[PDB]
Amino acid sequence: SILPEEWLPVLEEGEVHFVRIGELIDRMMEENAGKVKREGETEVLEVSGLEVPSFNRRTNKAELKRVKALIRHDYSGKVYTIRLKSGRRIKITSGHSLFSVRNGELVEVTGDELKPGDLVAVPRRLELPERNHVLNLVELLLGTPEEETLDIVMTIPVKGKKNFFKGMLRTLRWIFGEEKRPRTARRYLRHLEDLGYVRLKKIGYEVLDWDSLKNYRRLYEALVENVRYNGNKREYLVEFNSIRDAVGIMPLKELKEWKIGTLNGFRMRKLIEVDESLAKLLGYYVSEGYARKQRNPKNGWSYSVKLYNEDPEVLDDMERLASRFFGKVRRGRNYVEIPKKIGYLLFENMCGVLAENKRIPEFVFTSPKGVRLAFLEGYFIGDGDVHPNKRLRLSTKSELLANQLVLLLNSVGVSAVKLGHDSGVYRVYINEELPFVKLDKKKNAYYSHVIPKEVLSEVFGKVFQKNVSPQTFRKMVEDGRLDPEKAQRLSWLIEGDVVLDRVESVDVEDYDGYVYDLSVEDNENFLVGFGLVYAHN
Repeated sequence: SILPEEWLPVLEEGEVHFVRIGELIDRMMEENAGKVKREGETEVLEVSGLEVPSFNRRTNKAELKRVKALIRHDYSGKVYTIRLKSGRRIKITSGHSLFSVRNGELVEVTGDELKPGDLVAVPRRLELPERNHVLNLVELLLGTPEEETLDIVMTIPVKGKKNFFKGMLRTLRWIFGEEKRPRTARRYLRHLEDLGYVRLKKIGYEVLDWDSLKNYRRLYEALVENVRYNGNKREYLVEFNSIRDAVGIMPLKELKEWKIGTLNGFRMRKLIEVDESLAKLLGYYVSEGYARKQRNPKNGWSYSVKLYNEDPEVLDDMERLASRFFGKVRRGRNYVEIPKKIGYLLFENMCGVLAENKRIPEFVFTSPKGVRLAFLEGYFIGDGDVHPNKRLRLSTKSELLANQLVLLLNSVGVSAVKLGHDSGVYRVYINEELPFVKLDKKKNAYYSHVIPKEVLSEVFGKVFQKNVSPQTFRKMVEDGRLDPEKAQRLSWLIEGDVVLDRVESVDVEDYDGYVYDLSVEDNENFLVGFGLVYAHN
Protein backbone atom coordinates (compact mmCIF):
# COMPACT_ATOMS: atom_id res chain seq x y z
CA SER A 1 0.00 0.00 0.00
CA ILE A 2 1.03 3.62 -0.59
CA LEU A 3 1.37 6.15 2.21
CA PRO A 4 -1.08 9.09 2.65
CA GLU A 5 1.20 11.97 1.60
CA GLU A 6 2.45 10.43 -1.64
CA TRP A 7 1.76 12.56 -4.71
CA LEU A 8 -0.16 10.95 -7.55
CA PRO A 9 -0.80 12.27 -11.08
CA VAL A 10 -4.41 11.70 -12.11
CA LEU A 11 -6.68 12.65 -15.02
CA GLU A 12 -10.32 13.68 -14.64
CA GLU A 13 -12.48 14.29 -17.68
CA GLY A 14 -9.30 14.76 -19.69
CA GLU A 15 -7.37 17.08 -17.35
CA VAL A 16 -4.26 16.23 -15.31
CA HIS A 17 -4.15 16.94 -11.57
CA PHE A 18 -1.60 16.12 -8.90
CA VAL A 19 -3.19 14.84 -5.70
CA ARG A 20 -1.91 13.38 -2.45
CA ILE A 21 -3.34 9.87 -2.69
CA GLY A 22 -4.63 10.01 0.89
CA GLU A 23 -6.51 13.27 0.38
CA LEU A 24 -8.05 11.94 -2.83
CA ILE A 25 -9.13 8.64 -1.35
CA ASP A 26 -10.32 10.12 1.94
CA ARG A 27 -12.36 12.87 0.25
CA MET A 28 -13.96 10.46 -2.19
CA MET A 29 -15.00 7.97 0.48
CA GLU A 30 -16.54 10.72 2.59
CA GLU A 31 -18.64 12.04 -0.29
CA ASN A 32 -19.74 8.50 -1.22
CA ALA A 33 -20.01 6.93 2.24
CA GLY A 34 -22.91 4.74 1.12
CA LYS A 35 -21.14 3.09 -1.81
CA VAL A 36 -18.02 2.28 0.37
CA LYS A 37 -18.14 -1.50 0.93
CA ARG A 38 -15.98 -2.79 3.76
CA GLU A 39 -14.36 -6.11 4.59
CA GLY A 40 -13.11 -5.60 8.11
CA GLU A 41 -10.00 -3.45 7.98
CA THR A 42 -10.22 -2.70 4.25
CA GLU A 43 -12.54 -0.16 2.59
CA VAL A 44 -13.18 -0.38 -1.17
CA LEU A 45 -14.93 2.35 -3.20
CA GLU A 46 -15.60 1.59 -6.85
CA VAL A 47 -15.43 4.70 -9.00
CA SER A 48 -15.49 6.01 -12.55
CA GLY A 49 -14.22 9.28 -13.96
CA LEU A 50 -10.63 8.67 -12.87
CA GLU A 51 -7.68 7.71 -15.06
CA VAL A 52 -4.00 7.22 -14.23
CA PRO A 53 -0.84 6.84 -16.28
CA SER A 54 0.44 3.26 -16.45
CA PHE A 55 2.56 1.10 -18.75
CA ASN A 56 1.41 -1.89 -20.81
CA ARG A 57 2.48 -5.04 -18.96
CA ARG A 58 3.58 -6.64 -22.23
CA THR A 59 4.89 -3.86 -24.50
CA ASN A 60 5.74 -1.58 -21.57
CA LYS A 61 4.49 1.47 -23.44
CA ALA A 62 2.90 4.48 -21.76
CA GLU A 63 -0.90 4.37 -21.70
CA LEU A 64 -3.66 5.87 -19.51
CA LYS A 65 -6.06 3.50 -17.78
CA ARG A 66 -9.34 3.48 -15.92
CA VAL A 67 -9.09 3.45 -12.11
CA LYS A 68 -11.56 0.70 -11.16
CA ALA A 69 -11.62 1.47 -7.44
CA LEU A 70 -9.95 3.29 -4.55
CA ILE A 71 -8.87 1.29 -1.49
CA ARG A 72 -8.00 2.05 2.14
CA HIS A 73 -6.57 -0.42 4.68
CA ASP A 74 -5.94 0.54 8.29
CA TYR A 75 -2.25 -0.23 8.67
CA SER A 76 0.07 -1.03 11.56
CA GLY A 77 3.59 -2.09 10.64
CA LYS A 78 6.71 -1.15 8.70
CA VAL A 79 6.91 1.46 5.96
CA TYR A 80 9.83 1.91 3.57
CA THR A 81 10.93 5.19 2.02
CA ILE A 82 12.66 4.31 -1.25
CA ARG A 83 15.18 6.80 -2.61
CA LEU A 84 16.45 6.51 -6.16
CA LYS A 85 19.82 7.83 -7.27
CA SER A 86 17.86 10.09 -9.62
CA GLY A 87 16.13 11.99 -6.83
CA ARG A 88 12.81 10.18 -7.03
CA ARG A 89 11.33 9.10 -3.70
CA ILE A 90 8.44 6.87 -2.73
CA LYS A 91 7.15 5.66 0.65
CA ILE A 92 5.31 2.33 0.70
CA THR A 93 4.28 -0.48 3.03
CA SER A 94 6.42 -3.62 3.23
CA GLY A 95 4.29 -5.67 0.87
CA HIS A 96 3.82 -3.10 -1.86
CA SER A 97 5.53 -3.95 -5.12
CA LEU A 98 7.64 -1.76 -7.36
CA PHE A 99 9.27 -3.06 -10.52
CA SER A 100 12.83 -4.29 -10.70
CA VAL A 101 14.67 -6.55 -13.16
CA ARG A 102 15.54 -10.23 -13.01
CA ASN A 103 17.04 -12.01 -16.00
CA GLY A 104 16.26 -9.32 -18.55
CA GLU A 105 12.65 -9.14 -17.43
CA LEU A 106 10.58 -6.77 -15.31
CA VAL A 107 9.56 -8.47 -12.07
CA GLU A 108 7.87 -7.13 -8.95
CA VAL A 109 9.95 -6.45 -5.85
CA THR A 110 8.22 -5.72 -2.56
CA GLY A 111 9.04 -2.80 -0.33
CA ASP A 112 10.54 -5.03 2.36
CA GLU A 113 12.68 -6.66 -0.31
CA LEU A 114 14.20 -3.66 -2.09
CA LYS A 115 17.86 -2.91 -1.26
CA PRO A 116 20.19 -0.10 -2.30
CA GLY A 117 21.48 -0.97 -5.75
CA ASP A 118 18.29 -2.52 -7.10
CA LEU A 119 17.02 -1.21 -10.45
CA VAL A 120 13.53 0.33 -10.35
CA ALA A 121 11.18 1.02 -13.27
CA VAL A 122 10.44 4.69 -13.95
CA PRO A 123 8.96 6.64 -16.89
CA ARG A 124 10.95 7.41 -20.03
CA ARG A 125 8.07 9.43 -21.45
CA LEU A 126 4.31 9.69 -20.95
CA GLU A 127 1.34 9.69 -23.29
CA LEU A 128 -1.16 12.27 -22.06
CA PRO A 129 -4.13 13.35 -24.23
CA GLU A 130 -4.03 16.33 -26.60
CA ARG A 131 -6.79 18.87 -27.16
CA ASN A 132 -7.35 22.56 -27.63
CA HIS A 133 -8.41 24.35 -24.44
CA VAL A 134 -10.47 27.50 -23.94
CA LEU A 135 -10.16 29.67 -20.85
CA ASN A 136 -13.35 31.17 -19.39
CA LEU A 137 -12.57 34.28 -17.34
CA VAL A 138 -16.00 34.31 -15.72
CA GLU A 139 -15.66 30.87 -14.18
CA LEU A 140 -12.12 31.81 -13.38
CA LEU A 141 -13.16 34.88 -11.39
CA LEU A 142 -16.17 33.14 -9.84
CA GLY A 143 -13.44 31.12 -8.18
CA THR A 144 -11.93 34.32 -6.81
CA PRO A 145 -12.53 36.25 -3.58
CA GLU A 146 -15.13 38.97 -4.19
CA GLU A 147 -12.66 41.32 -2.50
CA GLU A 148 -10.42 40.94 -5.54
CA THR A 149 -12.96 41.60 -8.26
CA LEU A 150 -14.25 44.86 -6.84
CA ASP A 151 -13.52 47.07 -9.85
CA ILE A 152 -14.27 44.36 -12.43
CA VAL A 153 -17.17 45.03 -14.79
CA MET A 154 -18.69 43.41 -17.86
CA THR A 155 -19.49 45.73 -20.75
CA ILE A 156 -21.39 45.18 -23.97
CA PRO A 157 -22.14 47.46 -26.97
CA VAL A 158 -25.60 49.02 -26.90
CA LYS A 159 -25.94 48.32 -30.64
CA GLY A 160 -28.17 45.33 -31.38
CA LYS A 161 -29.18 45.22 -27.70
CA LYS A 162 -31.33 48.34 -27.27
CA ASN A 163 -32.88 47.58 -23.85
CA PHE A 164 -32.44 43.79 -24.36
CA PHE A 165 -32.45 42.98 -20.64
CA LYS A 166 -35.70 44.56 -19.46
CA GLY A 167 -37.18 43.39 -22.75
CA MET A 168 -36.20 39.76 -22.27
CA LEU A 169 -37.34 39.79 -18.67
CA ARG A 170 -40.80 40.98 -19.69
CA THR A 171 -41.07 38.07 -22.14
CA LEU A 172 -40.00 35.60 -19.45
CA ARG A 173 -42.42 37.01 -16.90
CA TRP A 174 -45.05 36.65 -19.60
CA ILE A 175 -43.91 33.08 -20.15
CA PHE A 176 -44.30 32.42 -16.41
CA GLY A 177 -47.75 33.98 -16.58
CA GLU A 178 -47.01 37.18 -14.68
CA GLU A 179 -47.63 39.62 -17.55
CA LYS A 180 -49.61 40.02 -20.75
CA ARG A 181 -47.80 39.04 -23.94
CA PRO A 182 -45.21 41.79 -24.60
CA ARG A 183 -45.00 43.68 -27.88
CA THR A 184 -41.50 42.40 -28.75
CA ALA A 185 -42.41 38.87 -27.65
CA ARG A 186 -41.23 36.96 -30.72
CA ARG A 187 -37.95 38.91 -30.96
CA TYR A 188 -37.13 37.11 -27.72
CA LEU A 189 -38.95 33.81 -28.08
CA ARG A 190 -36.61 33.08 -31.01
CA HIS A 191 -33.52 33.82 -28.94
CA LEU A 192 -34.83 31.46 -26.26
CA GLU A 193 -35.40 28.77 -28.89
CA ASP A 194 -31.91 29.50 -30.14
CA LEU A 195 -30.70 28.77 -26.59
CA GLY A 196 -32.77 25.57 -26.57
CA TYR A 197 -35.18 26.52 -23.78
CA VAL A 198 -38.24 26.99 -25.99
CA ARG A 199 -39.63 25.52 -29.19
CA LEU A 200 -41.03 28.27 -31.40
CA LYS A 201 -44.18 26.99 -32.99
CA LYS A 202 -46.07 28.06 -36.09
CA ILE A 203 -48.51 29.77 -33.73
CA GLY A 204 -47.09 30.17 -30.20
CA TYR A 205 -44.43 28.22 -28.31
CA GLU A 206 -43.69 25.20 -26.12
CA VAL A 207 -41.47 25.41 -23.01
CA LEU A 208 -38.82 22.69 -23.15
CA ASP A 209 -36.92 23.22 -19.90
CA TRP A 210 -38.64 25.07 -17.06
CA ASP A 211 -35.87 24.55 -14.52
CA SER A 212 -33.43 26.12 -17.01
CA LEU A 213 -35.78 28.97 -17.88
CA LYS A 214 -36.07 29.62 -14.15
CA ASN A 215 -32.31 30.15 -13.88
CA TYR A 216 -32.24 32.19 -17.07
CA ARG A 217 -34.97 34.45 -15.67
CA ARG A 218 -33.02 34.67 -12.45
CA LEU A 219 -30.12 35.83 -14.60
CA TYR A 220 -31.97 38.58 -16.37
CA GLU A 221 -33.59 39.61 -13.12
CA ALA A 222 -30.04 40.23 -11.96
CA LEU A 223 -29.10 42.01 -15.19
CA VAL A 224 -32.02 44.45 -15.16
CA GLU A 225 -31.35 45.28 -11.49
CA ASN A 226 -27.62 45.87 -12.07
CA VAL A 227 -26.92 46.81 -15.68
CA ARG A 228 -26.26 50.54 -16.04
CA TYR A 229 -25.93 52.57 -19.21
CA ASN A 230 -22.68 54.36 -19.98
CA GLY A 231 -23.73 57.20 -22.27
CA ASN A 232 -20.04 57.93 -22.76
CA LYS A 233 -19.21 54.80 -24.75
CA ARG A 234 -22.74 53.73 -25.74
CA GLU A 235 -22.64 50.30 -24.04
CA TYR A 236 -24.23 48.44 -21.12
CA LEU A 237 -22.33 47.93 -17.87
CA VAL A 238 -22.54 45.44 -14.99
CA GLU A 239 -20.36 45.17 -11.92
CA PHE A 240 -19.13 41.57 -11.78
CA ASN A 241 -19.73 41.09 -8.05
CA SER A 242 -23.30 42.34 -8.41
CA ILE A 243 -24.13 39.24 -10.48
CA ARG A 244 -21.59 36.69 -9.25
CA ASP A 245 -24.35 34.42 -7.98
CA ALA A 246 -25.98 34.13 -11.42
CA VAL A 247 -23.56 35.10 -14.18
CA GLY A 248 -22.35 31.49 -14.25
CA ILE A 249 -25.75 30.80 -15.78
CA MET A 250 -25.07 32.99 -18.80
CA PRO A 251 -24.91 30.67 -21.81
CA LEU A 252 -21.62 30.80 -23.74
CA LYS A 253 -23.50 31.92 -26.85
CA GLU A 254 -24.27 35.16 -25.01
CA LEU A 255 -21.01 35.36 -23.10
CA LYS A 256 -19.01 35.84 -26.33
CA GLU A 257 -20.61 39.24 -26.84
CA TRP A 258 -19.37 40.62 -23.50
CA LYS A 259 -16.01 41.96 -22.32
CA ILE A 260 -14.60 41.85 -18.81
CA GLY A 261 -12.15 44.11 -17.01
CA THR A 262 -12.37 47.58 -15.48
CA LEU A 263 -14.40 50.66 -16.42
CA ASN A 264 -11.44 52.94 -17.28
CA GLY A 265 -8.87 50.26 -17.99
CA PHE A 266 -8.12 47.08 -19.89
CA ARG A 267 -11.11 45.02 -20.93
CA MET A 268 -10.72 41.41 -22.04
CA ARG A 269 -12.61 38.91 -24.10
CA LYS A 270 -14.20 36.39 -21.71
CA LEU A 271 -13.42 33.24 -23.74
CA ILE A 272 -9.73 32.78 -24.65
CA GLU A 273 -8.36 30.13 -27.00
CA VAL A 274 -5.16 28.61 -25.67
CA ASP A 275 -2.42 29.05 -28.28
CA GLU A 276 1.38 28.88 -28.14
CA SER A 277 1.84 32.59 -27.45
CA LEU A 278 -0.32 32.38 -24.33
CA ALA A 279 1.44 29.25 -23.07
CA LYS A 280 4.89 30.79 -23.59
CA LEU A 281 3.66 33.98 -21.93
CA LEU A 282 2.48 32.00 -18.94
CA GLY A 283 5.81 30.23 -18.99
CA TYR A 284 7.56 33.57 -18.57
CA TYR A 285 5.33 34.36 -15.60
CA VAL A 286 5.67 31.05 -13.81
CA SER A 287 9.44 31.50 -13.87
CA GLU A 288 10.21 35.23 -13.75
CA GLY A 289 6.82 36.75 -12.99
CA TYR A 290 5.84 38.78 -9.94
CA ALA A 291 2.29 39.99 -9.25
CA ARG A 292 1.97 43.01 -6.98
CA LYS A 293 -0.68 45.05 -5.17
CA GLN A 294 0.54 48.35 -3.77
CA ARG A 295 -1.60 51.04 -2.09
CA ASN A 296 -0.87 54.11 -4.27
CA PRO A 297 -2.84 57.48 -4.02
CA LYS A 298 -5.82 56.70 -1.83
CA ASN A 299 -3.63 54.24 0.12
CA GLY A 300 -4.82 50.86 -1.10
CA TRP A 301 -4.90 49.01 -4.52
CA SER A 302 -3.25 49.46 -7.91
CA TYR A 303 -2.52 45.97 -9.35
CA SER A 304 0.37 45.00 -11.61
CA VAL A 305 2.45 42.15 -13.02
CA LYS A 306 6.17 42.42 -13.73
CA LEU A 307 8.14 39.95 -15.85
CA TYR A 308 11.78 40.24 -14.77
CA ASN A 309 14.90 39.45 -16.81
CA GLU A 310 18.46 40.86 -17.00
CA ASP A 311 18.79 40.48 -20.79
CA PRO A 312 17.39 42.89 -23.42
CA GLU A 313 16.45 40.21 -25.96
CA VAL A 314 14.25 38.34 -23.49
CA LEU A 315 12.52 41.49 -22.16
CA ASP A 316 11.79 42.34 -25.79
CA ASP A 317 10.06 38.98 -26.25
CA MET A 318 8.10 39.26 -23.00
CA GLU A 319 7.07 42.80 -23.95
CA ARG A 320 6.03 41.40 -27.33
CA LEU A 321 3.95 38.62 -25.78
CA ALA A 322 2.51 40.58 -22.87
CA SER A 323 1.21 43.31 -25.16
CA ARG A 324 -0.04 40.61 -27.50
CA PHE A 325 -2.82 39.80 -25.02
CA PHE A 326 -2.87 42.88 -22.80
CA GLY A 327 -2.50 45.86 -25.16
CA LYS A 328 -0.20 48.69 -24.08
CA VAL A 329 2.51 47.54 -21.70
CA ARG A 330 5.34 49.19 -19.70
CA ARG A 331 8.99 48.49 -20.43
CA GLY A 332 11.42 48.82 -17.57
CA ARG A 333 15.09 48.65 -16.70
CA ASN A 334 15.00 44.90 -16.10
CA TYR A 335 11.36 43.95 -16.61
CA VAL A 336 8.03 44.24 -18.44
CA GLU A 337 4.95 45.39 -16.53
CA ILE A 338 1.28 44.77 -17.18
CA PRO A 339 -0.44 47.27 -14.79
CA LYS A 340 -3.89 45.84 -15.38
CA LYS A 341 -6.32 44.35 -12.85
CA ILE A 342 -7.66 41.60 -15.09
CA GLY A 343 -4.22 40.62 -16.32
CA TYR A 344 -3.23 40.40 -12.68
CA LEU A 345 -6.36 38.33 -11.94
CA LEU A 346 -5.71 35.99 -14.86
CA PHE A 347 -2.08 35.30 -13.89
CA GLU A 348 -2.95 35.00 -10.18
CA ASN A 349 -5.55 32.26 -10.76
CA MET A 350 -3.68 30.55 -13.56
CA CYS A 351 -0.22 30.22 -11.99
CA GLY A 352 -0.26 31.59 -8.46
CA VAL A 353 1.29 34.61 -6.78
CA LEU A 354 3.93 33.52 -4.26
CA ALA A 355 7.06 31.77 -5.52
CA GLU A 356 6.35 28.72 -3.39
CA ASN A 357 2.85 28.49 -4.85
CA LYS A 358 3.76 29.07 -8.48
CA ARG A 359 2.36 26.34 -10.72
CA ILE A 360 1.84 25.22 -14.31
CA PRO A 361 -1.67 25.98 -15.48
CA GLU A 362 -3.74 22.81 -15.70
CA PHE A 363 -4.59 23.12 -19.40
CA VAL A 364 -0.96 22.87 -20.40
CA PHE A 365 -0.55 19.15 -19.60
CA THR A 366 -3.16 17.96 -22.05
CA SER A 367 -2.60 20.56 -24.78
CA PRO A 368 -1.04 19.85 -28.16
CA LYS A 369 2.71 19.27 -27.93
CA GLY A 370 3.33 22.61 -29.66
CA VAL A 371 1.72 24.32 -26.68
CA ARG A 372 3.39 22.19 -24.02
CA LEU A 373 6.75 23.03 -25.57
CA ALA A 374 5.80 26.70 -25.85
CA PHE A 375 5.24 26.82 -22.10
CA LEU A 376 8.44 24.96 -21.33
CA GLU A 377 10.33 27.40 -23.56
CA GLY A 378 8.87 30.45 -21.87
CA TYR A 379 9.81 28.92 -18.52
CA PHE A 380 13.36 27.85 -19.39
CA ILE A 381 14.30 31.05 -21.22
CA GLY A 382 12.93 33.26 -18.47
CA ASP A 383 14.68 31.16 -15.84
CA GLY A 384 17.82 31.62 -17.94
CA ASP A 385 18.49 28.02 -18.95
CA VAL A 386 18.95 28.47 -22.71
CA HIS A 387 22.74 28.89 -22.77
CA PRO A 388 23.97 25.83 -20.81
CA ASN A 389 27.51 24.46 -20.45
CA LYS A 390 26.27 21.24 -18.87
CA ARG A 391 22.99 19.89 -17.47
CA LEU A 392 20.31 22.47 -16.62
CA ARG A 393 19.42 23.14 -13.01
CA LEU A 394 15.95 24.51 -12.30
CA SER A 395 15.10 25.71 -8.81
CA THR A 396 11.72 26.28 -7.19
CA LYS A 397 10.26 26.69 -3.74
CA SER A 398 7.06 25.11 -5.04
CA GLU A 399 7.19 21.32 -4.77
CA LEU A 400 4.05 21.20 -6.89
CA LEU A 401 5.88 22.91 -9.74
CA ALA A 402 8.86 20.59 -9.42
CA ASN A 403 6.56 17.59 -9.80
CA GLN A 404 4.64 19.23 -12.64
CA LEU A 405 7.80 20.12 -14.53
CA VAL A 406 8.92 16.50 -14.31
CA LEU A 407 5.57 15.28 -15.63
CA LEU A 408 5.47 17.94 -18.34
CA LEU A 409 8.98 17.06 -19.46
CA ASN A 410 8.19 13.34 -19.56
CA SER A 411 5.14 14.14 -21.68
CA VAL A 412 7.33 15.70 -24.39
CA GLY A 413 9.91 12.92 -24.53
CA VAL A 414 12.53 14.16 -22.05
CA SER A 415 13.68 11.37 -19.74
CA ALA A 416 17.14 12.40 -18.53
CA VAL A 417 15.76 14.18 -15.49
CA LYS A 418 16.90 14.30 -11.88
CA LEU A 419 15.62 15.79 -8.67
CA GLY A 420 16.72 17.24 -5.39
CA HIS A 421 15.55 19.48 -2.52
CA ASP A 422 18.39 21.04 -0.52
CA SER A 423 17.48 24.13 1.56
CA GLY A 424 13.89 25.16 1.17
CA VAL A 425 14.38 24.61 -2.57
CA TYR A 426 13.52 21.96 -5.15
CA ARG A 427 15.82 21.28 -8.09
CA VAL A 428 15.05 19.62 -11.40
CA TYR A 429 18.14 18.71 -13.42
CA ILE A 430 17.88 18.06 -17.14
CA ASN A 431 20.64 16.44 -19.17
CA GLU A 432 19.38 16.09 -22.72
CA GLU A 433 18.50 18.19 -25.75
CA LEU A 434 15.30 20.26 -25.99
CA PRO A 435 14.13 21.72 -29.33
CA PHE A 436 14.97 25.17 -27.89
CA VAL A 437 18.19 24.19 -26.10
CA LYS A 438 21.17 22.21 -27.30
CA LEU A 439 22.51 19.75 -24.76
CA ASP A 440 24.59 16.63 -25.36
CA LYS A 441 23.01 13.64 -23.61
CA LYS A 442 26.06 11.54 -24.52
CA LYS A 443 28.17 13.77 -22.25
CA ASN A 444 27.78 12.64 -18.60
CA ALA A 445 24.73 10.58 -19.59
CA TYR A 446 21.80 9.98 -17.24
CA TYR A 447 20.20 6.63 -16.34
CA SER A 448 17.53 7.07 -19.05
CA HIS A 449 20.13 7.05 -21.83
CA VAL A 450 21.92 4.01 -20.50
CA ILE A 451 21.30 0.28 -20.27
CA PRO A 452 22.44 -1.01 -16.85
CA LYS A 453 25.56 -3.13 -17.22
CA GLU A 454 24.21 -5.76 -14.84
CA VAL A 455 21.25 -6.17 -17.17
CA LEU A 456 23.47 -6.52 -20.21
CA SER A 457 25.81 -8.74 -18.23
CA GLU A 458 22.96 -11.00 -17.16
CA VAL A 459 21.17 -11.19 -20.53
CA PHE A 460 24.22 -11.72 -22.72
CA GLY A 461 26.36 -13.69 -20.29
CA LYS A 462 29.28 -11.45 -21.24
CA VAL A 463 30.85 -8.88 -18.91
CA PHE A 464 30.62 -5.34 -20.21
CA GLN A 465 33.32 -2.67 -20.22
CA LYS A 466 30.82 -0.05 -19.10
CA ASN A 467 27.27 1.12 -19.83
CA VAL A 468 25.81 1.25 -23.33
CA SER A 469 23.23 3.73 -24.55
CA PRO A 470 20.10 2.30 -26.13
CA GLN A 471 21.53 3.77 -29.35
CA THR A 472 24.80 1.85 -29.10
CA PHE A 473 22.67 -1.15 -28.14
CA ARG A 474 20.59 -1.09 -31.33
CA LYS A 475 23.86 -0.77 -33.25
CA MET A 476 25.65 -3.66 -31.54
CA VAL A 477 22.68 -5.82 -32.55
CA GLU A 478 22.82 -4.78 -36.22
CA ASP A 479 26.51 -5.79 -36.65
CA GLY A 480 26.56 -8.84 -34.40
CA ARG A 481 28.24 -7.32 -31.36
CA LEU A 482 25.14 -8.41 -29.41
CA ASP A 483 23.22 -11.64 -29.96
CA PRO A 484 20.01 -10.52 -31.69
CA GLU A 485 17.99 -13.43 -30.29
CA LYS A 486 19.10 -12.80 -26.72
CA ALA A 487 18.92 -9.07 -27.32
CA GLN A 488 15.19 -9.42 -27.94
CA ARG A 489 14.66 -10.33 -24.28
CA LEU A 490 15.23 -6.63 -23.66
CA SER A 491 13.08 -5.23 -26.46
CA TRP A 492 10.71 -4.04 -23.73
CA LEU A 493 13.54 -1.96 -22.23
CA ILE A 494 14.79 -0.52 -25.51
CA GLU A 495 11.42 -0.19 -27.19
CA GLY A 496 9.15 0.56 -24.22
CA ASP A 497 8.46 3.77 -22.33
CA VAL A 498 10.27 2.75 -19.16
CA VAL A 499 13.84 3.21 -17.93
CA LEU A 500 15.67 1.80 -14.93
CA ASP A 501 16.50 4.13 -12.06
CA ARG A 502 18.42 2.69 -9.11
CA VAL A 503 17.78 2.52 -5.35
CA GLU A 504 20.24 4.64 -3.40
CA SER A 505 18.84 4.31 0.12
CA VAL A 506 15.96 2.62 1.93
CA ASP A 507 14.59 3.86 5.23
CA VAL A 508 12.44 1.80 7.50
CA GLU A 509 9.97 3.14 10.07
CA ASP A 510 7.06 1.91 12.09
CA TYR A 511 3.72 3.21 10.95
CA ASP A 512 0.26 3.33 12.49
CA GLY A 513 -2.50 4.63 10.25
CA TYR A 514 -4.33 4.48 6.93
CA VAL A 515 -2.48 3.25 3.85
CA TYR A 516 -3.89 3.48 0.34
CA ASP A 517 -4.08 1.71 -2.99
CA LEU A 518 -5.77 1.71 -6.40
CA SER A 519 -7.15 -0.88 -8.76
CA VAL A 520 -6.16 -0.02 -12.31
CA GLU A 521 -7.83 -1.54 -15.36
CA ASP A 522 -5.69 -3.96 -17.41
CA ASN A 523 -2.17 -2.95 -16.37
CA GLU A 524 -2.60 -3.08 -12.60
CA ASN A 525 0.02 -0.35 -12.01
CA PHE A 526 0.36 3.43 -11.81
CA LEU A 527 2.70 6.33 -11.10
CA VAL A 528 3.36 7.71 -7.58
CA GLY A 529 6.13 9.36 -5.58
CA PHE A 530 8.27 12.47 -5.92
CA GLY A 531 9.42 12.51 -9.53
CA LEU A 532 7.05 9.72 -10.56
CA VAL A 533 7.72 6.01 -9.87
CA TYR A 534 5.82 2.99 -11.24
CA ALA A 535 4.09 0.96 -8.54
CA HIS A 536 2.02 -2.20 -8.86
CA ASN A 537 -1.62 -1.53 -7.90
